[PDB]
Amino acid sequence: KQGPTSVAYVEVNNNSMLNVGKYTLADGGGNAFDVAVIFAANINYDTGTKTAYLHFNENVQRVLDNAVTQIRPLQQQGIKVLLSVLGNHQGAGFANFPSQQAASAFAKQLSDAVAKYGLDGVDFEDEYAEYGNNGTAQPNDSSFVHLVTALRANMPDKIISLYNIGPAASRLSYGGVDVSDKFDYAWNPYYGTWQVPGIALPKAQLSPAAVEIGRTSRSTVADLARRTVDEGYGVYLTYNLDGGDRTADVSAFTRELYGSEAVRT
Repeated sequence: KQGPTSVAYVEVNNNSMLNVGKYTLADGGGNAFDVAVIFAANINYDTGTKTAYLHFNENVQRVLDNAVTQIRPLQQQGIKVLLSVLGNHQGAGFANFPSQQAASAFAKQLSDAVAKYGLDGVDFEDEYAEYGNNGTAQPNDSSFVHLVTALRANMPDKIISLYNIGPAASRLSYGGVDVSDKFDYAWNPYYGTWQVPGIALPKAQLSPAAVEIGRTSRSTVADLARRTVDEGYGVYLTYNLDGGDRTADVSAFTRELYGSEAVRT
Protein backbone atom coordinates (compact mmCIF):
# COMPACT_ATOMS: atom_id res chain seq x y z
CA LYS A 1 0.00 0.00 0.00
CA GLN A 2 1.24 3.49 -0.88
CA GLY A 3 -0.25 6.86 0.12
CA PRO A 4 -1.21 9.06 3.14
CA THR A 5 -1.61 7.41 6.58
CA SER A 6 -5.32 7.17 7.43
CA VAL A 7 -6.55 7.39 11.00
CA ALA A 8 -9.84 6.18 12.50
CA TYR A 9 -11.14 7.41 15.89
CA VAL A 10 -13.54 5.01 17.62
CA GLU A 11 -15.96 6.05 20.37
CA VAL A 12 -15.52 2.89 22.42
CA ASN A 13 -18.48 3.88 24.57
CA ASN A 14 -20.84 2.66 21.90
CA ASN A 15 -18.44 1.19 19.33
CA SER A 16 -15.92 -1.63 18.92
CA MET A 17 -12.27 -0.86 18.15
CA LEU A 18 -12.29 -4.14 16.26
CA ASN A 19 -14.17 -2.58 13.29
CA VAL A 20 -11.04 -0.63 12.24
CA GLY A 21 -9.40 -3.92 11.14
CA LYS A 22 -12.24 -5.19 8.95
CA TYR A 23 -11.43 -2.73 6.17
CA THR A 24 -8.64 -3.62 3.74
CA LEU A 25 -7.82 -2.59 0.18
CA ALA A 26 -9.51 -4.66 -2.58
CA ASP A 27 -6.19 -4.80 -4.45
CA GLY A 28 -3.13 -6.39 -2.79
CA GLY A 29 -3.29 -3.15 -0.74
CA GLY A 30 -3.59 -3.78 3.02
CA ASN A 31 -5.49 -2.05 5.83
CA ALA A 32 -7.78 0.85 4.87
CA PHE A 33 -6.85 2.40 8.29
CA ASP A 34 -3.30 2.65 9.56
CA VAL A 35 -3.94 4.12 12.99
CA ALA A 36 -6.86 3.44 15.33
CA VAL A 37 -7.47 5.91 18.19
CA ILE A 38 -9.32 4.97 21.42
CA PHE A 39 -11.73 7.82 22.27
CA ALA A 40 -11.22 8.74 25.06
CA ALA A 41 -9.55 8.96 28.50
CA ASN A 42 -9.86 12.28 30.39
CA ILE A 43 -7.87 14.74 32.42
CA ASN A 44 -9.83 15.17 35.61
CA TYR A 45 -9.04 17.19 38.71
CA ASP A 46 -8.80 16.39 42.40
CA THR A 47 -9.95 19.71 43.84
CA GLY A 48 -8.86 18.88 47.38
CA THR A 49 -5.28 18.08 46.42
CA LYS A 50 -5.06 20.62 43.60
CA THR A 51 -3.88 17.98 41.15
CA ALA A 52 -5.01 16.69 37.77
CA TYR A 53 -5.13 12.95 36.96
CA LEU A 54 -5.71 10.68 33.99
CA HIS A 55 -9.26 9.34 34.30
CA PHE A 56 -10.70 6.35 32.42
CA ASN A 57 -14.43 5.79 32.38
CA GLU A 58 -15.39 2.16 32.95
CA ASN A 59 -15.98 1.70 29.23
CA VAL A 60 -12.53 2.92 28.15
CA GLN A 61 -11.10 1.03 31.14
CA ARG A 62 -12.72 -2.15 29.88
CA VAL A 63 -11.28 -1.78 26.40
CA LEU A 64 -7.92 -1.54 28.18
CA ASP A 65 -8.40 -4.41 30.69
CA ASN A 66 -9.48 -6.42 27.63
CA ALA A 67 -6.63 -5.26 25.35
CA VAL A 68 -5.71 -8.80 24.25
CA THR A 69 -9.16 -9.19 22.65
CA GLN A 70 -9.99 -5.51 21.79
CA ILE A 71 -6.62 -4.10 20.69
CA ARG A 72 -4.11 -6.81 19.83
CA PRO A 73 -6.05 -8.04 16.81
CA LEU A 74 -5.71 -4.57 15.22
CA GLN A 75 -2.06 -4.38 16.16
CA GLN A 76 -1.47 -7.88 14.72
CA GLN A 77 -2.83 -6.47 11.44
CA GLY A 78 -0.20 -3.74 11.57
CA ILE A 79 -2.61 -1.08 12.88
CA LYS A 80 -1.12 1.35 15.43
CA VAL A 81 -3.48 2.07 18.36
CA LEU A 82 -3.44 5.42 20.23
CA LEU A 83 -5.12 6.48 23.53
CA SER A 84 -6.86 9.86 23.21
CA VAL A 85 -7.27 12.24 26.18
CA LEU A 86 -9.97 14.96 26.49
CA GLY A 87 -10.91 17.70 28.95
CA ASN A 88 -13.67 16.69 31.35
CA HIS A 89 -15.22 19.94 32.56
CA GLN A 90 -12.89 20.06 35.57
CA GLY A 91 -10.71 23.16 35.22
CA ALA A 92 -7.61 21.04 34.70
CA GLY A 93 -6.50 21.04 31.08
CA PHE A 94 -3.32 20.37 29.10
CA ALA A 95 -2.38 24.10 29.07
CA ASN A 96 -3.10 24.36 32.76
CA PHE A 97 -0.37 22.77 34.83
CA PRO A 98 1.12 25.10 37.54
CA SER A 99 4.60 23.63 37.33
CA GLN A 100 6.86 21.38 35.29
CA GLN A 101 6.67 18.71 38.00
CA ALA A 102 2.81 18.70 37.92
CA ALA A 103 2.78 18.46 34.15
CA SER A 104 5.49 15.79 34.38
CA ALA A 105 3.46 13.70 36.81
CA PHE A 106 0.50 13.68 34.39
CA ALA A 107 2.99 12.84 31.60
CA LYS A 108 3.94 9.82 33.75
CA GLN A 109 0.36 8.57 34.04
CA LEU A 110 0.03 8.69 30.25
CA SER A 111 3.38 7.03 29.69
CA ASP A 112 2.57 4.21 32.12
CA ALA A 113 -0.80 3.56 30.55
CA VAL A 114 0.82 3.26 27.13
CA ALA A 115 3.27 0.66 28.54
CA LYS A 116 0.77 -1.16 30.77
CA TYR A 117 -1.66 -1.50 27.88
CA GLY A 118 0.88 -2.04 25.13
CA LEU A 119 -0.44 0.97 23.21
CA ASP A 120 1.33 2.85 20.41
CA GLY A 121 0.92 6.41 21.63
CA VAL A 122 -1.16 9.26 23.02
CA ASP A 123 -3.40 11.79 21.27
CA PHE A 124 -4.22 15.16 22.89
CA GLU A 125 -7.64 16.80 22.61
CA ASP A 126 -7.77 20.19 24.36
CA GLU A 127 -11.52 20.57 24.48
CA TYR A 128 -13.99 20.72 27.40
CA ALA A 129 -11.38 21.27 30.14
CA GLU A 130 -13.19 24.42 31.35
CA TYR A 131 -10.11 26.26 32.54
CA GLY A 132 -11.03 28.26 35.61
CA ASN A 133 -13.21 25.62 37.32
CA ASN A 134 -12.28 24.39 40.80
CA GLY A 135 -9.93 27.35 41.25
CA THR A 136 -7.68 26.38 38.34
CA ALA A 137 -5.65 28.83 36.33
CA GLN A 138 -6.36 30.09 32.83
CA PRO A 139 -4.13 28.67 30.12
CA ASN A 140 -0.45 29.50 30.81
CA ASP A 141 2.50 29.48 28.44
CA SER A 142 4.57 26.67 30.01
CA SER A 143 2.15 23.85 30.91
CA PHE A 144 1.72 22.12 27.53
CA VAL A 145 5.45 22.42 26.70
CA HIS A 146 6.27 20.84 30.02
CA LEU A 147 3.75 18.01 29.41
CA VAL A 148 4.94 17.15 25.87
CA THR A 149 8.61 17.32 26.82
CA ALA A 150 8.04 15.05 29.78
CA LEU A 151 5.83 12.64 27.86
CA ARG A 152 8.25 12.38 24.97
CA ALA A 153 11.18 11.82 27.34
CA ASN A 154 9.27 8.91 28.93
CA MET A 155 8.32 7.17 25.68
CA PRO A 156 10.65 8.31 22.88
CA ASP A 157 9.51 5.51 20.51
CA LYS A 158 5.72 6.01 20.67
CA ILE A 159 3.37 8.33 18.80
CA ILE A 160 2.27 11.66 20.24
CA SER A 161 -0.43 13.31 18.17
CA LEU A 162 -2.20 16.60 18.44
CA TYR A 163 -5.81 17.15 17.80
CA ASN A 164 -5.59 20.73 16.51
CA ILE A 165 -7.76 22.59 18.96
CA GLY A 166 -7.82 24.49 22.18
CA PRO A 167 -5.37 26.64 24.19
CA ALA A 168 -2.60 24.03 24.21
CA ALA A 169 -2.41 23.77 20.43
CA SER A 170 -1.03 27.31 20.18
CA ARG A 171 1.30 27.12 23.24
CA LEU A 172 4.01 24.96 21.73
CA SER A 173 7.04 26.99 22.86
CA TYR A 174 8.27 28.06 26.31
CA GLY A 175 11.90 28.32 27.27
CA GLY A 176 14.34 27.26 24.60
CA VAL A 177 12.08 24.31 23.78
CA ASP A 178 9.53 24.17 20.97
CA VAL A 179 7.67 20.90 21.30
CA SER A 180 6.27 20.93 17.75
CA ASP A 181 8.95 18.47 16.60
CA LYS A 182 8.03 16.23 19.54
CA PHE A 183 4.73 15.48 17.83
CA ASP A 184 4.29 12.76 15.23
CA TYR A 185 0.99 14.01 13.76
CA ALA A 186 -1.43 16.92 13.98
CA TRP A 187 -4.92 16.81 12.51
CA ASN A 188 -7.92 19.01 11.77
CA PRO A 189 -10.76 18.47 14.26
CA TYR A 190 -13.64 19.70 12.07
CA TYR A 191 -15.52 17.05 10.07
CA GLY A 192 -16.10 17.58 6.36
CA THR A 193 -13.66 20.45 6.26
CA TRP A 194 -10.14 21.30 5.24
CA GLN A 195 -8.18 23.16 7.93
CA VAL A 196 -4.41 22.91 7.82
CA PRO A 197 -3.02 22.65 11.38
CA GLY A 198 -0.72 25.62 12.06
CA ILE A 199 1.86 23.52 13.93
CA ALA A 200 5.33 23.55 12.33
CA LEU A 201 5.20 19.88 11.26
CA PRO A 202 5.98 18.71 7.71
CA LYS A 203 3.03 18.19 5.35
CA ALA A 204 3.57 14.42 5.64
CA GLN A 205 2.72 14.46 9.33
CA LEU A 206 -0.35 16.68 8.98
CA SER A 207 -4.00 15.98 8.14
CA PRO A 208 -5.99 19.09 7.02
CA ALA A 209 -9.00 16.98 6.09
CA ALA A 210 -11.31 15.62 8.74
CA VAL A 211 -14.33 13.47 7.82
CA GLU A 212 -16.87 11.65 9.97
CA ILE A 213 -17.79 8.17 8.87
CA GLY A 214 -21.56 8.31 8.64
CA ARG A 215 -22.24 12.03 8.92
CA THR A 216 -19.99 13.48 6.24
CA SER A 217 -21.13 13.32 2.63
CA ARG A 218 -19.56 10.86 0.16
CA SER A 219 -18.64 13.50 -2.49
CA THR A 220 -17.02 15.47 0.33
CA VAL A 221 -15.05 12.38 1.50
CA ALA A 222 -13.58 11.88 -1.99
CA ASP A 223 -12.92 15.60 -2.48
CA LEU A 224 -10.91 15.87 0.76
CA ALA A 225 -9.11 12.58 0.09
CA ARG A 226 -8.14 13.78 -3.38
CA ARG A 227 -7.13 17.21 -1.99
CA THR A 228 -4.96 15.54 0.70
CA VAL A 229 -2.82 13.81 -1.94
CA ASP A 230 -2.80 16.74 -4.45
CA GLU A 231 -1.75 19.28 -1.85
CA GLY A 232 1.03 17.07 -0.52
CA TYR A 233 -0.26 16.07 2.91
CA GLY A 234 0.39 12.62 4.32
CA VAL A 235 -2.35 11.94 6.91
CA TYR A 236 -6.15 11.49 6.51
CA LEU A 237 -8.50 11.45 9.55
CA THR A 238 -11.76 9.57 9.85
CA TYR A 239 -13.98 10.13 12.90
CA ASN A 240 -16.35 7.67 14.56
CA LEU A 241 -16.19 4.41 12.59
CA ASP A 242 -19.11 2.25 13.67
CA GLY A 243 -20.08 -1.38 13.09
CA GLY A 244 -22.30 -0.67 10.12
CA ASP A 245 -21.36 -1.65 6.60
CA ARG A 246 -19.34 1.48 5.77
CA THR A 247 -17.61 -0.14 2.81
CA ALA A 248 -18.61 2.58 0.33
CA ASP A 249 -17.57 5.50 2.55
CA VAL A 250 -14.18 3.91 3.07
CA SER A 251 -13.88 3.29 -0.69
CA ALA A 252 -14.52 6.99 -1.42
CA PHE A 253 -11.22 7.76 0.38
CA THR A 254 -9.13 4.61 -0.34
CA ARG A 255 -9.65 5.27 -4.05
CA GLU A 256 -8.05 8.70 -3.90
CA LEU A 257 -5.44 8.01 -1.22
CA TYR A 258 -4.25 4.66 -2.52
CA GLY A 259 -5.91 4.00 -5.84
CA SER A 260 -8.24 1.24 -4.66
CA GLU A 261 -11.61 0.22 -3.34
CA ALA A 262 -12.11 -1.17 0.12
CA VAL A 263 -13.55 -4.55 1.11
CA ARG A 264 -15.12 -5.34 4.53
CA THR A 265 -15.29 -8.25 7.05
